[PDB]
Formats: sequence, C-alpha cells, structure tokens
Amino acid sequence: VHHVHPLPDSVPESEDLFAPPPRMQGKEGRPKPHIGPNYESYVKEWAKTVGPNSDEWWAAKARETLDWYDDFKTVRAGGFEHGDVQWFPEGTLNAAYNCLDRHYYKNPKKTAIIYEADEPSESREVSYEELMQETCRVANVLKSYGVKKGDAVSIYLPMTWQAAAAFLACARIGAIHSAVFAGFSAESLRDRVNDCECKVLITTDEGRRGGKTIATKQIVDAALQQCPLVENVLVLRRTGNKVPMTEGRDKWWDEECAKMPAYCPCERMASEDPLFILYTSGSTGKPKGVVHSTAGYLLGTALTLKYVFDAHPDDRFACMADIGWITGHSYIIYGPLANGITTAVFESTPVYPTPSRYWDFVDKWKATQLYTAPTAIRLLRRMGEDHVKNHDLSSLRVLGSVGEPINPEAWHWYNDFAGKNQCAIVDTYWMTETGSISIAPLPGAISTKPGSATFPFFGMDVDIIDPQTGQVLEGNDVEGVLVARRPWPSIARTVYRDHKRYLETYMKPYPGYFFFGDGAARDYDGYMWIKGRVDDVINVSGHRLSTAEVESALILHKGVAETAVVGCADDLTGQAVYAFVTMKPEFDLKATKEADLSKELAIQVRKVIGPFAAPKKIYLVSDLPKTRSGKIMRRVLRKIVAGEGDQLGDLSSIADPQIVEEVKQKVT
Ligand SMILES: CC(=O)NS(=O)(=O)OC[C@H]1O[C@@H](n2cnc3c(N)ncnc32)[C@H](O)[C@@H]1O
Repeated sequence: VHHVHPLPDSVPESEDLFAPPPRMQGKEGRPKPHIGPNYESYVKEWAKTVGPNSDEWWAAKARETLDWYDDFKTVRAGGFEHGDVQWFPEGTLNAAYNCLDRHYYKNPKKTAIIYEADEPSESREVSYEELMQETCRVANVLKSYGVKKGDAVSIYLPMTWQAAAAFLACARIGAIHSAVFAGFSAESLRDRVNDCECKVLITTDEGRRGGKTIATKQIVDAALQQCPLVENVLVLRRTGNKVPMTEGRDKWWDEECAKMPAYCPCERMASEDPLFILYTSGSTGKPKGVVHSTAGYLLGTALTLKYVFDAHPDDRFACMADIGWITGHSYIIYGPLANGITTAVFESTPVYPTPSRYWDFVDKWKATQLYTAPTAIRLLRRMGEDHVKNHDLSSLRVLGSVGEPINPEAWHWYNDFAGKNQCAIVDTYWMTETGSISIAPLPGAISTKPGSATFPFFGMDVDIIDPQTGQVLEGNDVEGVLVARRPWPSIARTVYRDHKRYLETYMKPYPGYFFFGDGAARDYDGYMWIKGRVDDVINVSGHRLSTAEVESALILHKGVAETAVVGCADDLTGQAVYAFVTMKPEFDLKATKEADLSKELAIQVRKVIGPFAAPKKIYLVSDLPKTRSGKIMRRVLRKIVAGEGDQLGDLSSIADPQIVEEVKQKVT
C-alpha cells in the first residue's frame, strides 16, 4: 500500500535495512563516528544547518574548519533568482594554504598523497613537504609567465600526482584552473581552452592508463592550432617518449621548476573569488563551464569529506575517480587535503593488470575508505568474485558510490565482497553544480537501503515537486523532481561568461528553487531515491518509467552484468522501451537461445515493475558506452535507436569509444 517502491532487489524489504556495522560503531578500536548512533542524531545536527537560525552553526563551522587571513562579518546573502549567492563575503583565505601549508607546518613528513601508478611497482607516497614544494615551484613558474590573480589556466593532465600540484599552484596564486579529462579529443580540448580564454596550458608529454598510452602532447598540438590566446605550455615529463615541442611556446616542467625557489607566498583571496572552472561533458552543444567560489566550495568539500566518510586524522581515503571529474576536484584534492589526511591518486583502471587491482591496493596501503563509481563496481562484479574473495580489506570502514544510481544487485556485491558485510555503504548523490555531496547516509548514524541516497546533507533543504503542477509535494510516499529550497555554501555561482545559461538551466524551470534535473521519490520512511535523469524518462502509454528501476529489475536476472534502457517513438504506446544488455563473460549464449533470454528478461521486468514496463526490443551487446563521470551514454543509445546514429558528435568522453560502432551494427 506504498505508492513509491524501492529499487528492485532480490532481498525482501523486511530483510533489506542495514544499520551501521560494528566498524562504524567505534568498536574493535576503530574511531568513534562524528555523528551517531542513529537517524535522530543526524536530524538533531542537520536541523542546526537549515532554516532561519542556521547562520550560527555555519559561522562556527567556517571559522573552525578553515584558516582565514581576514575574518568574515556576513554569513550569507543573495539567492537563486539573479544568481548573486554570497557566503562569508568579507573573508579572505587561500585554498592552497588550507590544503598544504598549514598541514606542512604541523607534520611535514605525513603522507599527503598515495600515488598509485599505472604500474603497481612504481607507486609511492608523496609527503606534504614534497607536494607543497612542487606546488610552490609550479606557482613560481606560472607567475613568471605573467599569470595574474583571476586569469584562467587550462590543465590537461592524466592521473599522476603532480595534477594536484597544478590545481593547487593555480589556487595558490589566485588563478582559475580549468581541468579537462586527459584523453579528450583535440576538438573538445580546443572548445574548453577557447571558452575559458586562458593564456597558459599545463599538460604531460603522455599519460599511461591500463597499459595504454594517452597521447596528450600530440592532442594538445592539434588543439592549439585553433587556440590563438595560448602562449605558454608547461609539459610534464611523465613517460619520456619523444613528443614535439614548439620552441618558445613549450617548456619542460622539470626544467622550468628547477629555476624556481621551493616556496611561494599565497595570494589573499576573497571568499567569492573564483576558485576554478570545470566544464561538464557529454552534451552536443557549447561546453558548460561551471564556476565555483573559494570559501563556500572549500568548506562544503571539507565538511562532506569529514561527515559523509567519517574521516579521522590518520585515515587513508581512496577516491579512485579522475580529476577531470568534479568527484576528483572535491574528494581527491580539495576535501581530503583541506582536512589534512592522506588521499589517493589512482592512475590505473580497475582491471589493470587484473580485476584485483582495487583490492591489492587496499591491502597494500591499508585504505580506510573507498570511493568509486557504479560503473567500476558493476565491472568488478562482472569479472567474478575470485579477484576479491581472498583479500583482507579490513582496514576499510566506509565504501562510497557516486555518479549514477547503484542497482541493489551491485550494492549487495559491494556490501558482500568489498566490505565483507562490515562496512557502511554511502551512496552519494550530487552534481558538478552542487560542489559537494548533497544527499548521502552519514555512516555512523543512518541505516541504509540498497539503492537509496537517504537523507540530505547539512545545509541542504530538498523537496519534491510535481513537474505537472509545479507544486511541492509535502510528506512522504511522494514522487516527482528534486529541487533545493535555499542556497548552500558550495553551490556553483555561475556558468563561465554565460550567467543566463546558469539561470535558465537551474533557476528558472521552477522559480524560487534550484533544479537538479533528476527525478526523485521520498519513500514512506523519508528516504530519498534518485530515479535517474528527467531526460531519460520513457512514457509508455501514460506510464512514466525511470531508468534506475528498469535497469535494476533487469540486473536481477542471472548472468546480467550491466544494462541500459532508452525510449523511442512508438505509435501504439507513445514511447517504447529498448534495452541494451551485457552478460557475464562466463555466459554461454549459444546454449541459451537469445530469443529465450529476451523473453525471460521481459517477464522479469513485468513482475518486478509492472505490465507496462516490458521492453519492445532487447539488444545483447558486449559492452555499453561509459564515461569517467560515472555515467552511461544513454543519449547516444537513444539517438542510435532513433536512427540518428550517423550524426552523434564527439565520443571522446566514452572510455572505450569503439563500442559505439558495435551498437550501431547490432541495432541495424
Ligand atoms: C557527482 C557527479 O556525477 N556529478 S556530475 O555532474 O558528473 O553528474 C551529476 C548527475 O549524475 C547523476 N548522479 C550522480 N550521483 C548519483 C547518485 N549517487 N545516484 C543517482 N544519480 C547520480 C545524477 O543524474 C546527477 O544529476
């Protein structure tokens, strides 16, 4: 008699609620959680962070968490309507000072970064001392190129530890870094370099990932042929293979830094000075450069890292994402270093050299938290439990999932094998535009449901709106689109040189609120469930189906590895469901009739969800197009089903781009 249902799971609901396990109870010598031990302890604190009396908590947290050069007077001002959001406006600080210097002063030899190289043997620890020195050298290099406060600097770097040095060097001097995924095409890089109008670019000669070479300098040379503003390129010698270097314009990182001293003063930045531009990916049109301020962004990432992952001073936090993704900005670099702990820079893939890489990593470094995307989790689940069963992994207390809904089936695999049923699983919902985690369980306090984001984070006041009426749906057991009622410190302040695009996209669809673009439901118990992108909804004869529920139903079938469902025009039902399925490699599609597997999947969807949810067609494919932003390229599959595959655009964001040519063949 519940209008909203959990994402489909094999475990009955009665047996599917997971209270904080002993490692998250302060037992067995593990640290005490910062918030606990139950749901009410979370509400008691959160209620201090929203509403008309929350200034006090926020003022105290900002003064406790960050080192300031000048105190602020006003806590907050502004709003969504014109996009004039302000937090701590009169304060001054520097992000590099808070992520490096202050920690270097207390414990210089403490490990700031665990650099997990593409080849495991080349891995090493980078202390705060070394990281600060390299950051200062690069900052000195940038100042000699004439970079001033407020100038954009493009960064095209792979996942080597110096990427952190380059982010922080820009922040140290007040420049605005703009990081682009290594491996993006020359065209994509060009569009971002030209939009941010930078005069300096930082890159490598080459990157190494999964044993394959990323030809970064060659791609940069092709892009710069159409980037007339770029005058200096700083090239890090990562592999040492011969690459072209333009005399005058191109200089070697090691040769330039050797000329510079190893300390550099910090630019004193206003709270609202821009910290960075981060261009989103996966759209056809103009790239969208999301801008973040300094003090609110930093405080938000520091508080989320502390509270969502229950970080403590000696923790070794392992976020395995790429720094070209907001997840890397916030939970590799800014969040963890702000808190003064050890953070991971993972250069490889989850299956190089074998699908045991993640767990070999955890046991070698004694990682205490692990944070990756559902795409990685489904991949590891796909390769079998042999690569996980005989690892220790007991250093871990918290496992995190970010970037897409995590199917209960994958949630359980994570819970059973990575955590051995002794970690808390935090499903973190947020966006590039929100700066930091928006909805997630606090692991010492919240009992989890597989596939639920649970409850909003401090400072976040979220609601559900009927998109048909535009009115808020009060109470529980409601479904609609997710909106936030009030600004929060780490919200993006604008889209670079395109504020109108910022207002029209996020602020005007539901005037007075911030519009995430996701469908959501709040269940009988008040847990939030992120259903998927509003754009991915399929309307079958008046029934609106979300992607997370159908993909979750499909993966409950034995042998299914990963799925993706997209809609297309249908005369009978308005829109029809088309499902793309990949199976485990041990599956014998010769012994099983493919017509029979498609029929068994259609029944499984009809049982779990409804009579209307069955797919009209099902395509069996070896893999799906995925990005390093934790997402499946559904728009691409939708266009291919629509016959518009001839003009799909740039697939540079997809991990293995050759897969789209296979999907085209099988759909035709
Ligand atoms: C962090 C990130 O991904 N920033 S992002 O800008 O790259 O994407 C944001 C979009 O990603 C989807 N998304 C991200 N996390 C989850 C999650 N935990 N559960 C369900 N959906 C999720 C959602 O659609 C967002 O709107």
